Amino acid sequence: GAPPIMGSSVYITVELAIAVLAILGNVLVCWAVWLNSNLQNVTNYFVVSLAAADILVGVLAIPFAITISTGFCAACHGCLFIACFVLVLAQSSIFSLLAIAIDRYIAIAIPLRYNGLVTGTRAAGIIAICWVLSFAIGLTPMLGWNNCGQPKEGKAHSQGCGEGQVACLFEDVVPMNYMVYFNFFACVLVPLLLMLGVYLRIFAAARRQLADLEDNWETLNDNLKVIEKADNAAQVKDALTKMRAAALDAQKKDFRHGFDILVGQIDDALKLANEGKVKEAQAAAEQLKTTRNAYIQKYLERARSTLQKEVHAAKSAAIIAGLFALCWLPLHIINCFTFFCPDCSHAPLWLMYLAIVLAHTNSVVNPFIYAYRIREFRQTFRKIIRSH
Ligand SMILES: Nc1nc(NCCCN2CCN(c3ccccc3)CC2)nc2nc(-c3ccco3)nn12
Ligand SMILES: CC(C)CCC[C@@H](C)[C@H]1CC[C@H]2[C@@H]3CC=C4C[C@@H](O)CC[C@]4(C)[C@H]3CC[C@]12C
Ligand SMILES: CC(C)CCC[C@@H](C)[C@H]1CC[C@H]2[C@@H]3CC=C4C[C@@H](O)CC[C@]4(C)[C@H]3CC[C@]12C
Ligand SMILES: CC(C)CCC[C@@H](C)[C@H]1CC[C@H]2[C@@H]3CC=C4C[C@@H](O)CC[C@]4(C)[C@H]3CC[C@]12C
Ligand SMILES: CC(C)CCC[C@@H](C)[C@H]1CC[C@H]2[C@@H]3CC=C4C[C@@H](O)CC[C@]4(C)[C@H]3CC[C@]12C
Ligand SMILES: CCCCCCCC/C=C/CCCCCCCC(=O)OC[C@@H](O)CO
Ligand SMILES: CCCCCCCC/C=C\CCCCCCCC(=O)O
Ligand SMILES: CCCCCCCC/C=C\CCCCCCCC(=O)O
Ligand code: NA
Repeated sequence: GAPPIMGSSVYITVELAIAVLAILGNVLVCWAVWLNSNLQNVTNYFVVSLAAADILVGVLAIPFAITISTGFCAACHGCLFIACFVLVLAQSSIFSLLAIAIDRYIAIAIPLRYNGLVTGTRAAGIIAICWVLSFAIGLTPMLGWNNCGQPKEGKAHSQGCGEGQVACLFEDVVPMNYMVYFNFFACVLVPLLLMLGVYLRIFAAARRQLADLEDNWETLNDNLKVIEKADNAAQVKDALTKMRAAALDAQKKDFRHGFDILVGQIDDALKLANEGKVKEAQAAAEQLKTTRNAYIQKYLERARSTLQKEVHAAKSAAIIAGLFALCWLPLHIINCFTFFCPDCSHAPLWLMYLAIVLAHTNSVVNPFIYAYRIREFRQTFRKIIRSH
Protein backbone atom coordinates (compact mmCIF):
# COMPACT_ATOMS: atom_id res chain seq x y z
CA GLY A 1 0.00 0.00 0.00
CA ALA A 2 2.07 2.88 -1.34
CA PRO A 3 1.49 6.27 0.35
CA PRO A 4 -1.72 7.77 -1.05
CA ILE A 5 -0.09 11.17 -1.60
CA MET A 6 2.16 9.71 -4.32
CA GLY A 7 -0.59 8.54 -6.66
CA SER A 8 -2.59 11.59 -5.59
CA SER A 9 0.25 13.90 -6.67
CA VAL A 10 0.23 12.48 -10.20
CA TYR A 11 -3.56 12.82 -10.48
CA ILE A 12 -3.61 16.39 -9.15
CA THR A 13 -0.69 17.49 -11.35
CA VAL A 14 -2.36 16.07 -14.46
CA GLU A 15 -5.65 17.73 -13.50
CA LEU A 16 -4.00 21.13 -13.05
CA ALA A 17 -2.30 20.75 -16.44
CA ILE A 18 -5.68 20.06 -18.04
CA ALA A 19 -7.25 23.03 -16.23
CA VAL A 20 -4.69 25.50 -17.61
CA LEU A 21 -5.06 24.18 -21.16
CA ALA A 22 -8.88 24.18 -21.01
CA ILE A 23 -8.90 27.80 -19.84
CA LEU A 24 -6.31 29.10 -22.32
CA GLY A 25 -7.74 27.38 -25.38
CA ASN A 26 -11.38 28.25 -24.80
CA VAL A 27 -10.65 31.83 -23.74
CA LEU A 28 -9.02 32.13 -27.18
CA VAL A 29 -12.27 30.84 -28.72
CA CYS A 30 -14.37 33.46 -26.91
CA TRP A 31 -11.83 36.19 -27.69
CA ALA A 32 -11.91 35.30 -31.40
CA VAL A 33 -15.70 35.46 -31.67
CA TRP A 34 -15.74 38.76 -29.76
CA LEU A 35 -13.22 40.34 -32.14
CA ASN A 36 -14.23 38.98 -35.57
CA SER A 37 -17.63 39.93 -36.98
CA ASN A 38 -17.27 37.12 -39.54
CA LEU A 39 -17.38 34.69 -36.59
CA GLN A 40 -20.46 36.36 -35.07
CA ASN A 41 -23.35 34.12 -36.10
CA VAL A 42 -25.88 31.96 -34.27
CA THR A 43 -23.82 28.78 -34.73
CA ASN A 44 -20.85 30.37 -32.94
CA TYR A 45 -22.97 31.72 -30.08
CA PHE A 46 -23.53 28.09 -29.08
CA VAL A 47 -19.80 27.56 -29.66
CA VAL A 48 -19.14 30.34 -27.13
CA SER A 49 -21.61 28.81 -24.67
CA LEU A 50 -19.79 25.50 -25.12
CA ALA A 51 -16.44 27.23 -24.54
CA ALA A 52 -17.77 28.89 -21.39
CA ALA A 53 -18.69 25.46 -20.04
CA ASP A 54 -15.17 24.21 -20.78
CA ILE A 55 -13.65 27.29 -19.13
CA LEU A 56 -15.67 26.52 -15.99
CA VAL A 57 -14.38 22.93 -16.12
CA GLY A 58 -10.89 24.31 -15.52
CA VAL A 59 -11.90 27.04 -13.08
CA LEU A 60 -14.39 25.13 -10.89
CA ALA A 61 -15.00 21.50 -11.90
CA ILE A 62 -11.34 20.45 -11.80
CA PRO A 63 -10.64 22.11 -8.41
CA PHE A 64 -13.85 20.42 -7.23
CA ALA A 65 -12.61 17.07 -8.56
CA ILE A 66 -9.27 17.43 -6.75
CA THR A 67 -11.12 18.25 -3.52
CA ILE A 68 -13.46 15.24 -3.59
CA SER A 69 -10.57 12.86 -4.36
CA THR A 70 -9.28 13.54 -0.83
CA GLY A 71 -12.44 12.27 0.88
CA PHE A 72 -12.40 15.28 3.20
CA CYS A 73 -15.03 15.64 5.92
CA ALA A 74 -17.94 17.80 4.78
CA ALA A 75 -21.64 18.38 5.26
CA CYS A 76 -23.24 15.90 2.88
CA HIS A 77 -25.18 18.46 0.84
CA GLY A 78 -22.11 20.64 0.37
CA CYS A 79 -20.24 17.52 -0.71
CA LEU A 80 -23.11 16.88 -3.14
CA PHE A 81 -22.64 20.26 -4.82
CA ILE A 82 -18.89 19.76 -5.32
CA ALA A 83 -19.65 16.32 -6.75
CA CYS A 84 -22.47 17.35 -9.10
CA PHE A 85 -21.43 20.73 -10.52
CA VAL A 86 -19.49 18.98 -13.31
CA LEU A 87 -22.78 17.35 -14.35
CA VAL A 88 -24.20 20.85 -14.90
CA LEU A 89 -21.36 21.77 -17.26
CA ALA A 90 -21.62 18.43 -19.07
CA GLN A 91 -25.37 18.89 -19.55
CA SER A 92 -24.80 22.41 -20.88
CA SER A 93 -22.28 21.03 -23.38
CA ILE A 94 -24.87 18.49 -24.54
CA PHE A 95 -27.45 21.23 -25.09
CA SER A 96 -24.92 23.35 -27.02
CA LEU A 97 -23.87 20.40 -29.21
CA LEU A 98 -27.50 19.51 -29.95
CA ALA A 99 -28.32 23.13 -30.81
CA ILE A 100 -25.34 23.34 -33.19
CA ALA A 101 -26.51 20.22 -35.04
CA ILE A 102 -30.08 21.52 -35.29
CA ASP A 103 -28.78 24.91 -36.45
CA ARG A 104 -26.85 23.25 -39.28
CA TYR A 105 -29.83 21.13 -40.32
CA ILE A 106 -31.99 24.25 -40.62
CA ALA A 107 -29.31 25.96 -42.72
CA ILE A 108 -29.08 23.10 -45.19
CA ALA A 109 -32.73 22.01 -45.33
CA ILE A 110 -34.47 25.41 -45.47
CA PRO A 111 -31.78 28.00 -46.33
CA LEU A 112 -34.37 30.46 -47.72
CA ARG A 113 -35.96 30.93 -44.27
CA TYR A 114 -32.93 30.29 -42.05
CA ASN A 115 -32.09 33.95 -41.39
CA GLY A 116 -35.71 34.75 -40.52
CA LEU A 117 -36.11 31.75 -38.20
CA VAL A 118 -32.69 31.49 -36.52
CA THR A 119 -31.79 34.90 -35.07
CA GLY A 120 -29.21 35.96 -32.51
CA THR A 121 -31.82 37.18 -30.02
CA ARG A 122 -33.67 33.85 -30.10
CA ALA A 123 -30.34 32.03 -29.81
CA ALA A 124 -29.43 33.97 -26.66
CA GLY A 125 -32.80 33.09 -25.13
CA ILE A 126 -32.25 29.41 -25.90
CA ILE A 127 -28.77 29.54 -24.34
CA ALA A 128 -30.13 31.00 -21.10
CA ILE A 129 -32.90 28.39 -20.96
CA CYS A 130 -30.42 25.56 -21.55
CA TRP A 131 -28.19 26.78 -18.71
CA VAL A 132 -31.16 26.87 -16.33
CA LEU A 133 -32.12 23.33 -17.38
CA SER A 134 -28.49 22.22 -16.98
CA PHE A 135 -28.46 23.34 -13.35
CA ALA A 136 -31.77 21.57 -12.69
CA ILE A 137 -30.59 18.33 -14.32
CA GLY A 138 -27.06 18.31 -12.91
CA LEU A 139 -28.07 19.34 -9.39
CA THR A 140 -31.08 17.00 -9.19
CA PRO A 141 -29.32 15.00 -6.40
CA MET A 142 -29.40 18.20 -4.31
CA LEU A 143 -33.21 18.06 -4.57
CA GLY A 144 -33.37 14.78 -2.62
CA TRP A 145 -32.09 12.03 -4.93
CA ASN A 146 -28.99 11.38 -2.84
CA ASN A 147 -27.51 9.09 -0.18
CA CYS A 148 -27.26 11.76 2.53
CA GLY A 149 -30.07 10.01 4.40
CA GLN A 150 -27.88 6.90 4.78
CA PRO A 151 -24.40 8.19 5.67
CA LYS A 152 -21.49 5.79 6.03
CA GLU A 153 -21.08 6.42 9.75
CA GLY A 154 -18.13 4.06 10.16
CA LYS A 155 -16.20 5.84 7.43
CA ALA A 156 -16.98 9.26 8.92
CA HIS A 157 -15.91 8.19 12.43
CA SER A 158 -12.65 6.64 11.19
CA GLN A 159 -11.76 9.92 9.46
CA GLY A 160 -12.64 11.95 12.55
CA CYS A 161 -15.52 13.74 10.84
CA GLY A 162 -17.82 15.82 13.02
CA GLU A 163 -21.48 15.24 13.74
CA GLY A 164 -23.61 15.59 10.64
CA GLN A 165 -20.58 15.18 8.37
CA VAL A 166 -19.55 12.46 5.93
CA ALA A 167 -16.37 11.55 4.11
CA CYS A 168 -16.88 13.39 0.82
CA LEU A 169 -16.64 10.61 -1.77
CA PHE A 170 -18.51 10.59 -5.08
CA GLU A 171 -19.97 7.08 -5.00
CA ASP A 172 -20.96 7.49 -1.34
CA VAL A 173 -23.21 10.54 -1.80
CA VAL A 174 -24.38 10.37 -5.46
CA PRO A 175 -26.77 7.45 -6.14
CA MET A 176 -25.61 5.20 -8.95
CA ASN A 177 -29.17 4.75 -10.24
CA TYR A 178 -29.32 8.51 -10.83
CA MET A 179 -25.96 8.33 -12.64
CA VAL A 180 -26.98 5.43 -14.91
CA TYR A 181 -30.70 5.83 -15.60
CA PHE A 182 -31.21 9.58 -15.25
CA ASN A 183 -27.87 11.19 -16.09
CA PHE A 184 -26.41 8.70 -18.58
CA PHE A 185 -29.36 7.03 -20.32
CA ALA A 186 -31.91 9.86 -20.31
CA CYS A 187 -29.79 13.02 -20.23
CA VAL A 188 -26.62 11.98 -22.12
CA LEU A 189 -27.27 8.91 -24.28
CA VAL A 190 -30.64 9.97 -25.73
CA PRO A 191 -29.47 13.48 -26.80
CA LEU A 192 -26.30 12.03 -28.35
CA LEU A 193 -28.40 9.58 -30.37
CA LEU A 194 -30.58 12.53 -31.40
CA MET A 195 -27.49 14.42 -32.60
CA LEU A 196 -26.53 11.33 -34.59
CA GLY A 197 -29.94 11.33 -36.25
CA VAL A 198 -29.69 15.04 -37.03
CA TYR A 199 -26.26 14.70 -38.65
CA LEU A 200 -27.43 11.69 -40.68
CA ARG A 201 -30.27 13.87 -41.98
CA ILE A 202 -27.81 16.70 -42.71
CA PHE A 203 -25.50 14.57 -44.85
CA ALA A 204 -28.45 12.85 -46.54
CA ALA A 205 -29.90 16.27 -47.39
CA ALA A 206 -26.54 17.46 -48.74
CA ARG A 207 -26.11 14.38 -50.93
CA ARG A 208 -29.66 14.73 -52.25
CA GLN A 209 -29.28 18.44 -53.07
CA LEU A 210 -25.97 17.87 -54.86
CA ALA A 211 -27.57 15.10 -56.94
CA ASP A 212 -30.49 17.38 -57.84
CA LEU A 213 -28.03 20.05 -59.01
CA GLU A 214 -26.25 17.51 -61.21
CA ASP A 215 -29.53 16.05 -62.50
CA ASN A 216 -30.83 19.43 -63.68
CA TRP A 217 -27.46 20.04 -65.34
CA GLU A 218 -27.59 16.68 -67.14
CA THR A 219 -31.23 17.20 -68.14
CA LEU A 220 -30.34 20.58 -69.66
CA ASN A 221 -27.50 19.17 -71.77
CA ASP A 222 -29.36 15.98 -72.75
CA ASN A 223 -32.42 17.82 -74.05
CA LEU A 224 -30.16 20.17 -76.02
CA LYS A 225 -28.85 17.12 -77.87
CA VAL A 226 -32.43 15.89 -78.38
CA ILE A 227 -33.35 19.17 -80.07
CA GLU A 228 -30.28 19.09 -82.33
CA LYS A 229 -31.13 15.66 -83.76
CA ALA A 230 -34.91 16.07 -83.83
CA ASP A 231 -36.72 15.60 -87.14
CA ASN A 232 -40.05 17.33 -86.47
CA ALA A 233 -41.35 20.32 -84.54
CA ALA A 234 -43.22 18.18 -81.99
CA GLN A 235 -40.00 16.53 -80.78
CA VAL A 236 -38.33 19.93 -80.31
CA LYS A 237 -41.43 21.01 -78.38
CA ASP A 238 -41.21 18.01 -76.04
CA ALA A 239 -37.58 18.69 -75.13
CA LEU A 240 -38.13 22.43 -74.67
CA THR A 241 -41.03 21.96 -72.25
CA LYS A 242 -38.85 19.74 -70.05
CA MET A 243 -36.05 22.32 -70.22
CA ARG A 244 -38.38 25.15 -69.18
CA ALA A 245 -39.78 23.28 -66.17
CA ALA A 246 -36.23 22.44 -65.05
CA ALA A 247 -35.01 26.01 -65.61
CA LEU A 248 -37.65 27.42 -63.26
CA ASP A 249 -36.94 24.51 -60.91
CA ALA A 250 -33.22 25.38 -60.87
CA GLN A 251 -34.07 29.06 -60.30
CA LYS A 252 -35.80 28.37 -56.97
CA LYS A 253 -28.64 39.82 -59.94
CA ASP A 254 -26.26 38.16 -62.38
CA PHE A 255 -27.84 34.89 -61.23
CA ARG A 256 -31.35 36.17 -61.97
CA HIS A 257 -30.35 37.73 -65.31
CA GLY A 258 -28.83 34.43 -66.43
CA PHE A 259 -32.02 32.50 -65.71
CA ASP A 260 -34.15 35.32 -67.14
CA ILE A 261 -32.23 34.95 -70.41
CA LEU A 262 -32.45 31.16 -70.32
CA VAL A 263 -36.21 30.97 -69.78
CA GLY A 264 -36.82 33.71 -72.34
CA GLN A 265 -34.69 31.95 -74.95
CA ILE A 266 -36.60 28.73 -74.26
CA ASP A 267 -39.88 30.58 -74.84
CA ASP A 268 -38.46 31.90 -78.12
CA ALA A 269 -37.67 28.41 -79.42
CA LEU A 270 -40.94 27.01 -78.04
CA LYS A 271 -42.94 29.58 -80.02
CA LEU A 272 -41.12 28.61 -83.23
CA ALA A 273 -41.74 24.93 -82.46
CA ASN A 274 -45.48 25.49 -81.97
CA GLU A 275 -45.54 27.13 -85.42
CA GLY A 276 -43.90 24.07 -86.99
CA LYS A 277 -40.60 25.81 -87.79
CA VAL A 278 -38.13 23.07 -86.84
CA LYS A 279 -34.94 24.51 -88.36
CA GLU A 280 -35.75 27.95 -86.94
CA ALA A 281 -36.53 26.48 -83.51
CA GLN A 282 -33.29 24.47 -83.47
CA ALA A 283 -31.25 27.57 -84.33
CA ALA A 284 -32.98 29.49 -81.53
CA ALA A 285 -32.27 26.64 -79.11
CA GLU A 286 -28.58 26.79 -80.06
CA GLN A 287 -28.46 30.25 -78.45
CA LEU A 288 -29.06 28.52 -75.10
CA LYS A 289 -25.47 27.23 -75.15
CA THR A 290 -24.14 30.78 -74.84
CA THR A 291 -26.32 31.38 -71.78
CA ARG A 292 -25.34 28.00 -70.31
CA ASN A 293 -21.60 28.67 -70.61
CA ALA A 294 -21.74 32.30 -69.49
CA TYR A 295 -24.30 32.05 -66.68
CA ILE A 296 -25.78 28.66 -65.81
CA GLN A 297 -22.49 26.79 -65.36
CA LYS A 298 -21.23 29.44 -62.94
CA TYR A 299 -24.31 29.05 -60.73
CA LEU A 300 -23.94 25.26 -60.81
CA GLU A 301 -20.32 25.49 -59.66
CA ARG A 302 -21.12 28.05 -56.93
CA ALA A 303 -24.18 26.15 -55.68
CA ARG A 304 -21.97 23.05 -55.58
CA SER A 305 -19.24 24.96 -53.73
CA THR A 306 -21.70 26.26 -51.12
CA LEU A 307 -23.08 22.77 -50.42
CA GLN A 308 -19.59 21.29 -50.08
CA LYS A 309 -18.69 23.98 -47.54
CA GLU A 310 -21.84 23.10 -45.58
CA VAL A 311 -20.82 19.43 -45.59
CA HIS A 312 -17.34 20.38 -44.37
CA ALA A 313 -18.77 22.58 -41.61
CA ALA A 314 -21.19 19.84 -40.55
CA LYS A 315 -18.35 17.30 -40.42
CA SER A 316 -16.35 19.62 -38.15
CA ALA A 317 -19.28 20.01 -35.76
CA ALA A 318 -19.95 16.26 -35.77
CA ILE A 319 -16.30 15.61 -34.88
CA ILE A 320 -16.80 17.85 -31.84
CA ALA A 321 -19.90 15.89 -30.81
CA GLY A 322 -18.13 12.58 -31.40
CA LEU A 323 -15.12 13.61 -29.31
CA PHE A 324 -17.46 14.50 -26.45
CA ALA A 325 -18.89 10.98 -26.59
CA LEU A 326 -15.46 9.33 -26.78
CA CYS A 327 -14.19 11.31 -23.77
CA TRP A 328 -17.26 10.81 -21.55
CA LEU A 329 -18.44 7.29 -22.46
CA PRO A 330 -15.73 5.33 -20.54
CA LEU A 331 -16.71 6.98 -17.25
CA HIS A 332 -20.41 6.33 -17.94
CA ILE A 333 -19.71 2.73 -18.95
CA ILE A 334 -17.75 2.14 -15.73
CA ASN A 335 -20.76 3.38 -13.75
CA CYS A 336 -22.91 0.87 -15.65
CA PHE A 337 -20.60 -1.99 -14.58
CA THR A 338 -20.65 -0.80 -10.96
CA PHE A 339 -24.45 -0.51 -11.02
CA PHE A 340 -25.56 -3.50 -13.10
CA CYS A 341 -22.93 -6.05 -11.96
CA PRO A 342 -22.61 -6.06 -8.15
CA ASP A 343 -20.93 -9.47 -8.52
CA CYS A 344 -18.13 -7.86 -10.56
CA SER A 345 -15.18 -6.38 -8.72
CA HIS A 346 -15.22 -2.59 -8.79
CA ALA A 347 -13.13 -0.98 -11.52
CA PRO A 348 -9.69 -0.27 -10.01
CA LEU A 349 -8.86 3.12 -8.57
CA TRP A 350 -6.28 3.99 -11.23
CA LEU A 351 -8.86 3.33 -13.97
CA MET A 352 -11.48 5.51 -12.26
CA TYR A 353 -9.12 8.48 -12.34
CA LEU A 354 -7.97 7.69 -15.87
CA ALA A 355 -11.63 7.93 -16.93
CA ILE A 356 -12.05 11.15 -14.93
CA VAL A 357 -8.97 12.75 -16.53
CA LEU A 358 -10.14 11.67 -20.00
CA ALA A 359 -13.53 13.34 -19.51
CA HIS A 360 -11.75 16.53 -18.43
CA THR A 361 -9.47 16.39 -21.49
CA ASN A 362 -12.55 16.99 -23.66
CA SER A 363 -12.47 20.62 -22.47
CA VAL A 364 -9.09 21.01 -24.24
CA VAL A 365 -9.78 19.52 -27.66
CA ASN A 366 -12.41 21.84 -29.18
CA PRO A 367 -10.10 24.86 -29.83
CA PHE A 368 -7.77 22.55 -31.77
CA ILE A 369 -10.62 21.25 -33.94
CA TYR A 370 -11.69 24.81 -34.76
CA ALA A 371 -8.09 25.81 -35.53
CA TYR A 372 -7.39 22.83 -37.80
CA ARG A 373 -10.76 22.72 -39.60
CA ILE A 374 -12.12 26.30 -39.71
CA ARG A 375 -9.99 28.87 -41.53
CA GLU A 376 -11.77 31.89 -40.05
CA PHE A 377 -10.96 30.70 -36.52
CA ARG A 378 -7.40 29.71 -37.44
CA GLN A 379 -6.65 33.12 -38.97
CA THR A 380 -8.27 34.95 -36.05
CA PHE A 381 -6.27 32.83 -33.59
CA ARG A 382 -3.03 33.81 -35.36
CA LYS A 383 -3.92 37.51 -35.30
CA ILE A 384 -4.72 37.35 -31.57
CA ILE A 385 -1.53 35.44 -30.78
CA ARG A 386 0.78 37.51 -33.00
CA SER A 387 -0.64 40.87 -31.91
CA HIS A 388 -0.51 39.70 -28.27
N1 LIG B 1 -17.96 6.76 -10.27
C1 LIG B 1 -17.34 8.04 -10.13
N2 LIG B 1 -16.42 8.25 -9.15
C2 LIG B 1 -15.83 9.48 -9.02
N3 LIG B 1 -14.87 9.70 -7.99
C3 LIG B 1 -14.59 8.66 -7.02
C4 LIG B 1 -13.58 7.66 -7.61
C5 LIG B 1 -12.88 6.82 -6.51
N4 LIG B 1 -13.71 6.07 -5.89
C6 LIG B 1 -13.07 5.53 -4.78
C7 LIG B 1 -13.88 4.43 -4.10
N5 LIG B 1 -14.23 3.46 -5.00
C8 LIG B 1 -13.31 2.34 -5.24
C9 LIG B 1 -13.13 1.37 -4.26
C10 LIG B 1 -12.26 0.31 -4.49
C11 LIG B 1 -11.57 0.21 -5.69
C12 LIG B 1 -11.74 1.18 -6.67
C13 LIG B 1 -12.61 2.24 -6.45
C14 LIG B 1 -14.98 3.98 -6.03
C15 LIG B 1 -14.26 5.13 -6.75
N6 LIG B 1 -16.14 10.47 -9.85
C16 LIG B 1 -17.08 10.25 -10.85
N7 LIG B 1 -17.58 11.08 -11.83
C17 LIG B 1 -18.48 10.37 -12.55
C18 LIG B 1 -19.28 10.90 -13.76
C19 LIG B 1 -19.46 12.24 -14.10
C20 LIG B 1 -20.23 12.26 -15.28
C21 LIG B 1 -20.49 10.94 -15.64
O1 LIG B 1 -19.90 10.13 -14.70
N8 LIG B 1 -18.53 9.11 -12.04
N9 LIG B 1 -17.66 9.06 -10.98
C1 LIG C 1 -18.06 32.49 -8.18
C2 LIG C 1 -17.26 31.31 -7.65
C3 LIG C 1 -15.76 31.63 -7.69
C4 LIG C 1 -17.73 30.88 -6.25
C5 LIG C 1 -17.37 29.43 -5.91
C6 LIG C 1 -18.04 29.00 -4.60
C7 LIG C 1 -17.63 27.59 -4.12
C8 LIG C 1 -16.10 27.48 -4.16
C9 LIG C 1 -18.23 27.28 -2.73
C10 LIG C 1 -19.74 27.52 -2.74
C11 LIG C 1 -20.40 26.52 -1.81
C12 LIG C 1 -19.21 25.91 -1.07
C13 LIG C 1 -19.46 24.60 -0.33
C14 LIG C 1 -20.63 24.80 0.62
C15 LIG C 1 -20.66 23.74 1.71
C16 LIG C 1 -19.62 22.94 2.03
C17 LIG C 1 -19.79 22.01 3.20
C18 LIG C 1 -18.60 22.07 4.17
O1 LIG C 1 -18.76 21.05 5.16
C19 LIG C 1 -17.30 21.86 3.43
C20 LIG C 1 -17.13 22.86 2.26
C21 LIG C 1 -18.31 22.93 1.27
C22 LIG C 1 -18.28 21.67 0.37
C23 LIG C 1 -18.19 24.21 0.43
C24 LIG C 1 -17.00 24.19 -0.54
C25 LIG C 1 -16.87 25.47 -1.38
C26 LIG C 1 -18.11 25.88 -2.12
C27 LIG C 1 -18.40 24.87 -3.27
C1 LIG D 1 -24.96 32.07 -11.03
C2 LIG D 1 -25.82 31.13 -10.19
C3 LIG D 1 -25.55 29.69 -10.60
C4 LIG D 1 -25.61 31.36 -8.68
C5 LIG D 1 -24.57 30.43 -8.05
C6 LIG D 1 -24.83 30.25 -6.55
C7 LIG D 1 -24.51 28.84 -5.99
C8 LIG D 1 -23.25 28.31 -6.66
C9 LIG D 1 -24.37 28.84 -4.46
C10 LIG D 1 -25.22 29.93 -3.81
C11 LIG D 1 -25.60 29.48 -2.41
C12 LIG D 1 -24.86 28.15 -2.24
C13 LIG D 1 -25.41 27.20 -1.21
C14 LIG D 1 -25.49 27.93 0.13
C15 LIG D 1 -25.61 26.94 1.28
C16 LIG D 1 -25.51 25.61 1.16
C17 LIG D 1 -25.86 24.75 2.36
C18 LIG D 1 -24.85 23.62 2.61
O1 LIG D 1 -25.41 22.71 3.57
C19 LIG D 1 -24.55 22.87 1.33
C20 LIG D 1 -24.08 23.82 0.20
C21 LIG D 1 -25.09 24.92 -0.12
C22 LIG D 1 -26.34 24.26 -0.76
C23 LIG D 1 -24.51 25.96 -1.09
C24 LIG D 1 -24.18 25.39 -2.47
C25 LIG D 1 -23.80 26.44 -3.53
C26 LIG D 1 -24.76 27.59 -3.65
C27 LIG D 1 -26.12 27.07 -4.21
C1 LIG E 1 -15.86 4.46 -25.30
C2 LIG E 1 -15.04 3.36 -25.96
C3 LIG E 1 -13.58 3.81 -26.08
C4 LIG E 1 -15.16 2.03 -25.20
C5 LIG E 1 -14.45 2.03 -23.85
C6 LIG E 1 -14.55 0.65 -23.19
C7 LIG E 1 -14.10 0.61 -21.71
C8 LIG E 1 -14.74 1.80 -20.99
C9 LIG E 1 -14.43 -0.75 -21.08
C10 LIG E 1 -13.78 -1.88 -21.88
C11 LIG E 1 -13.48 -3.03 -20.93
C12 LIG E 1 -14.16 -2.61 -19.63
C13 LIG E 1 -13.71 -3.31 -18.37
C14 LIG E 1 -13.83 -4.81 -18.57
C15 LIG E 1 -13.91 -5.57 -17.26
C16 LIG E 1 -14.07 -4.99 -16.05
C17 LIG E 1 -14.05 -5.87 -14.83
C18 LIG E 1 -15.21 -5.56 -13.86
O1 LIG E 1 -14.95 -6.27 -12.63
C19 LIG E 1 -15.33 -4.09 -13.58
C20 LIG E 1 -15.38 -3.23 -14.86
C21 LIG E 1 -14.25 -3.50 -15.86
C22 LIG E 1 -12.92 -2.94 -15.28
C23 LIG E 1 -14.59 -2.84 -17.20
C24 LIG E 1 -14.63 -1.31 -17.14
C25 LIG E 1 -14.93 -0.65 -18.49
C26 LIG E 1 -14.04 -1.09 -19.63
C27 LIG E 1 -12.58 -0.60 -19.37
C1 LIG F 1 -23.27 4.72 -27.21
C2 LIG F 1 -23.26 3.21 -27.42
C3 LIG F 1 -21.83 2.70 -27.34
C4 LIG F 1 -24.20 2.50 -26.43
C5 LIG F 1 -23.69 2.48 -24.98
C6 LIG F 1 -23.38 1.03 -24.57
C7 LIG F 1 -23.48 0.71 -23.07
C8 LIG F 1 -24.82 1.24 -22.55
C9 LIG F 1 -23.28 -0.80 -22.84
C10 LIG F 1 -21.96 -1.25 -23.46
C11 LIG F 1 -21.48 -2.50 -22.72
C12 LIG F 1 -22.60 -2.77 -21.72
C13 LIG F 1 -22.22 -3.56 -20.48
C14 LIG F 1 -21.54 -4.86 -20.90
C15 LIG F 1 -21.57 -5.89 -19.78
C16 LIG F 1 -22.24 -5.75 -18.63
C17 LIG F 1 -22.08 -6.80 -17.55
C18 LIG F 1 -23.44 -7.32 -17.04
O1 LIG F 1 -23.21 -8.18 -15.92
C19 LIG F 1 -24.33 -6.18 -16.63
C20 LIG F 1 -24.48 -5.11 -17.73
C21 LIG F 1 -23.18 -4.59 -18.34
C22 LIG F 1 -22.46 -3.65 -17.33
C23 LIG F 1 -23.48 -3.85 -19.65
C24 LIG F 1 -24.31 -2.58 -19.44
C25 LIG F 1 -24.47 -1.70 -20.68
C26 LIG F 1 -23.20 -1.40 -21.43
C27 LIG F 1 -22.27 -0.50 -20.56
C1 LIG G 1 -20.61 28.78 -9.14
C2 LIG G 1 -20.90 29.95 -10.07
C3 LIG G 1 -20.57 29.63 -11.52
C4 LIG G 1 -21.36 30.49 -12.50
C5 LIG G 1 -22.00 29.63 -13.59
C6 LIG G 1 -22.33 30.45 -14.83
C7 LIG G 1 -23.17 29.66 -15.83
C8 LIG G 1 -23.83 30.60 -16.83
C9 LIG G 1 -22.80 31.00 -17.88
C10 LIG G 1 -23.21 31.30 -19.09
C11 LIG G 1 -22.21 31.70 -20.17
C12 LIG G 1 -23.00 32.14 -21.39
C13 LIG G 1 -22.16 32.85 -22.44
C14 LIG G 1 -22.71 32.57 -23.83
C15 LIG G 1 -22.72 33.82 -24.71
C16 LIG G 1 -23.37 33.56 -26.06
C17 LIG G 1 -23.30 34.79 -26.96
C18 LIG G 1 -24.62 35.54 -26.96
O1 LIG G 1 -25.58 35.04 -26.49
O2 LIG G 1 -24.70 36.82 -27.52
C19 LIG G 1 -24.90 36.83 -28.90
C20 LIG G 1 -26.36 37.19 -29.16
O3 LIG G 1 -26.81 37.93 -28.07
C21 LIG G 1 -26.54 38.04 -30.42
O4 LIG G 1 -27.71 38.80 -30.28
C1 LIG H 1 -8.49 30.91 -11.97
C2 LIG H 1 -9.02 30.40 -10.62
C3 LIG H 1 -8.65 28.93 -10.36
C4 LIG H 1 -8.74 28.53 -8.87
C5 LIG H 1 -7.43 27.90 -8.34
C6 LIG H 1 -7.65 26.79 -7.30
C7 LIG H 1 -6.61 25.66 -7.38
C8 LIG H 1 -6.58 24.76 -6.14
C9 LIG H 1 -7.10 23.37 -6.44
C10 LIG H 1 -7.70 22.57 -5.53
C11 LIG H 1 -7.95 22.89 -4.06
C12 LIG H 1 -8.28 21.60 -3.34
C13 LIG H 1 -8.05 21.63 -1.83
C14 LIG H 1 -8.11 20.24 -1.22
C15 LIG H 1 -9.09 20.09 -0.07
C16 LIG H 1 -8.44 20.03 1.30
C17 LIG H 1 -7.86 18.66 1.65
C18 LIG H 1 -8.49 18.09 2.91
O1 LIG H 1 -9.18 18.81 3.65
O2 LIG H 1 -8.32 16.88 3.25
C1 LIG I 1 -35.18 18.52 -14.88
C2 LIG I 1 -36.57 19.16 -14.75
C3 LIG I 1 -37.00 19.92 -16.01
C4 LIG I 1 -38.17 20.90 -15.78
C5 LIG I 1 -39.35 20.71 -16.75
C6 LIG I 1 -40.16 21.99 -17.00
C7 LIG I 1 -39.34 23.29 -16.82
C8 LIG I 1 -39.03 24.03 -18.14
C9 LIG I 1 -40.29 24.47 -18.86
C10 LIG I 1 -40.30 25.24 -19.97
C11 LIG I 1 -39.08 25.80 -20.69
C12 LIG I 1 -39.56 26.73 -21.80
C13 LIG I 1 -39.19 28.21 -21.61
C14 LIG I 1 -40.08 29.14 -22.43
C15 LIG I 1 -39.96 30.61 -22.08
C16 LIG I 1 -40.87 31.52 -22.89
C17 LIG I 1 -40.13 32.39 -23.92
C18 LIG I 1 -40.98 33.52 -24.46
O1 LIG I 1 -41.61 34.27 -23.69
O2 LIG I 1 -41.09 33.74 -25.70
NA1 NA J 1 -17.70 20.31 -22.23
